Amino acid sequence: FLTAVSSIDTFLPVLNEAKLQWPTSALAASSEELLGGYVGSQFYLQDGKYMQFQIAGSSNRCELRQMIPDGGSEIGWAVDDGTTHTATSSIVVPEQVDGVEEVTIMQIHSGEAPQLRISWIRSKSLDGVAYEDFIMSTVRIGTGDSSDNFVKTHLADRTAGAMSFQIDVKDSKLTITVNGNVVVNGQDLSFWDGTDSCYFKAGAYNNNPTSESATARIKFAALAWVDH
Repeated sequence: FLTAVSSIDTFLPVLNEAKLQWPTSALAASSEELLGGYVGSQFYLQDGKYMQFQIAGSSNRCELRQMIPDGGSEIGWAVDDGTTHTATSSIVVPEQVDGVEEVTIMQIHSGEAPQLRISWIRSKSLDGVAYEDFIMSTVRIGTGDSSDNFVKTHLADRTAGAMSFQIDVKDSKLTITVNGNVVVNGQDLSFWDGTDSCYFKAGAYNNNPTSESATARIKFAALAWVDH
């Protein structure tokens, strides 16, 4: 059978601080439900150790959304609140099925927009360099959809093995570390000063697939939100 992620202890700390959105942002299961054995094809314990997310369809998701711990409501923090907000993970990104083109695996999001997406991307050119099968950051420095609103960075090429991530926000600046290596340091987030509705997300958010049936699949070996 499909084993529930909460059947082992590894992910209980983060499940106590998250709700699960699936298959859209409007349909969710509570932290209490996650700790209480929530399971399905979209979210189950794979290989006895991975919190595996699976989703098909354009702009569908299976994604954890940060919550106040111990049954609390939605969290909202600010990039300039003085606190350090940190999300860490260890992720196995398997080879993706044909038709899956981009999968957002971690975010900083607010009430109205994504400050940061970390995504696996099948193919994209950045600053006149074509990359394939890679991990990218997209940071919003504005609210519009023209390219000047974003800073996009090649972080790493996808590996067969687990890849660690750390996202740190402090004093309106962002640092991203991948496999222990800094890949973005001190990126400005001050456009978002005063936005007090920010929160972390992680899982699988399927962006711009070429087939509605192709299932994105992301395996988390570890995930944590922490505050300092």
